[PDB]
Amino acid sequence: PSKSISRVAQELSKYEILKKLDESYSSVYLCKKKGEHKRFVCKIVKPSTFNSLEFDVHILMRNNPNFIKLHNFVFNDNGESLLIMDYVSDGDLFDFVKMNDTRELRLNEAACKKIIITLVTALNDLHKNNIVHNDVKLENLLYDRKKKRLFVCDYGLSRIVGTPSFYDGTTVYFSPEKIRHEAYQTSFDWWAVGVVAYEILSTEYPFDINMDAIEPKDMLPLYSKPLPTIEHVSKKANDFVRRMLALDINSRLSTYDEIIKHPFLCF
Amino acid sequence: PSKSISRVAQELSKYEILKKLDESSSVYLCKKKGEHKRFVCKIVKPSTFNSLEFDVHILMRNNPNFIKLHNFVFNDNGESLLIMDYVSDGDLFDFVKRLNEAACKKIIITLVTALNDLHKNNIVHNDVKLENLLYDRKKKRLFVCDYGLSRIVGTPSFYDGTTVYFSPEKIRHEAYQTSFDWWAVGVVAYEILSTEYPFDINEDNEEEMDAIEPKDMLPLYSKPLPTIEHVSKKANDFVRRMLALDINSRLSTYDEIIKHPFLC
Ligand SMILES: Nc1ncnc2c1ncn2[C@@H]1O[C@H](COP(=O)(O)O)[C@@H](O)[C@H]1O
Ligand SMILES: Nc1ncnc2c1ncn2[C@@H]1O[C@H](COP(=O)(O)O)[C@@H](O)[C@H]1O
Repeated sequence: PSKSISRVAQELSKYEILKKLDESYSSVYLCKKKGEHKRFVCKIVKPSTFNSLEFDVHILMRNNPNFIKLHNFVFNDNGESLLIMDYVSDGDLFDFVKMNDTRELRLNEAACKKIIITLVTALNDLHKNNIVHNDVKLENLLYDRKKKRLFVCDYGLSRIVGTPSFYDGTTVYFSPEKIRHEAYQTSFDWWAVGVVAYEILSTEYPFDINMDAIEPKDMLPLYSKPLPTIEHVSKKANDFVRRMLALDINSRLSTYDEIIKHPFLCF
Repeated sequence: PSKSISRVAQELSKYEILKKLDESSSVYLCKKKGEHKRFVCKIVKPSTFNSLEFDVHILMRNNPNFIKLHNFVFNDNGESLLIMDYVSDGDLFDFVKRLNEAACKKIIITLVTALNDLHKNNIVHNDVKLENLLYDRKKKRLFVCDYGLSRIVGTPSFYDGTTVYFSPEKIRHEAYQTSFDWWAVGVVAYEILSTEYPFDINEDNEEEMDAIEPKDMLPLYSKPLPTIEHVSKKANDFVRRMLALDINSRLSTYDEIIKHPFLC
């Protein structure tokens, strides 16, 4: 009606920037409507860098409590594009394993079990759409010890199942198959889940590294070495991460059903 | 900073609605301040937008046979907007209601190539038809349009789109797959080469085309395809194999299709 256009300019003119939240293709800011309380997150993406599938993940998972609702989104071919989303938490799983722990953050085995069940279930829900998250890692799993609610975030590297893969994302989370340029598949996400599970359970990275120069093929020798036992977690928890990170996919929990039926995740 | 919001709002404020484009989602012709180039602004109803429509636009940005998207505004509690190129005042349907074989061969090669490029993303258009193929008669240029029913390969299917373009496999509720698009291409190819619908129903009787159930298409595919009189034997062989009921007798893949003598 031509009021829509100016309403878009009117609505998205209410938002005011409070701070920069992140540390690049994108930058994330704390936002707020003038005179209104609720805090949002406004993500500004550079021109000619947007992964259109990031929009789909928000929409497809709108009704899943472990994904982040998208309130507004403006894409411009010849400029910046905006995503205005909920602010869900100040913390993430990396905060609970990092070396600088001034706030006495810890995740015991029970907390890891619950997080992993939620993560696996949430990623499975996404996978029903034949989309993979493709950058699952501690920094993209928001969590705080008051809500204790897990939010999967940053769908900017999401991909359609079956398409040719390339070396996007974080190398040290690459599955053997992604290193070998196999098509995007759910097993990519499940391997990253395995690394996350090892990290929150042990507070250490599974494989033998200290790193800007680490390359995908450098990971393969490391995957061939024994996975260290996590000393102070259960035998079931150890058996879980071993089978999550088996080099041979034919010995690995590489599917939803395999993962969710393992003793560790059962009660 | 906040300057980015101002600029983002500013860019979209340059567009002005000129007129609506139907007597029938609503599509409008739009103009931009400082451009003679026209655009198409498509306002989609809240709650019913297929997110993948946006992806097809973006993924096919550099393909000349898809429509370029310039802006997209989404509001979870409002109306969403797509601002895209205005490419043509008509489509292959309007244009068929006298294409010679050579002209049809070019259109088919272009369409098959364009759709193959889309299929590299494991996306299927899923509503290929004459009315969704815009055609600039001046430049003989083809544009695939209306990605509102696009789907990802391997997801379960339902009876969306246009029944009379449904493949045997879509009628049988197989998962979405490239062959859905290729069957529709076969119908398009038959239509432009012959000016007629291949199967034994009155395509000018609207009520009947709209009412026919998917299951009732399958007996029609059993019948032999009428020969197209004044086109090549190669052309006739092409449409015959594009629309073979038995998929083992059908050109159901890009490599199969593009290697047929008619397209060589
Ligand atoms: N919905 C959100 N709510 C709260 N913090 C967020 C949110 N999204 C991103 N952040 C923070 O901003 C950082 C960079 O954004 P991103 O990588 O896109 O998640 C994240 O690692 C979080 O620290
Ligand atoms: N770029 C365009 N140029 C001219 N007519 C269009 C254009 N886009 C859409 N239309 C008309 O609007 C319908 C649907 O809009 P669309 O979203 O572009 O598929 C088409 O089937 C045409 O009738």
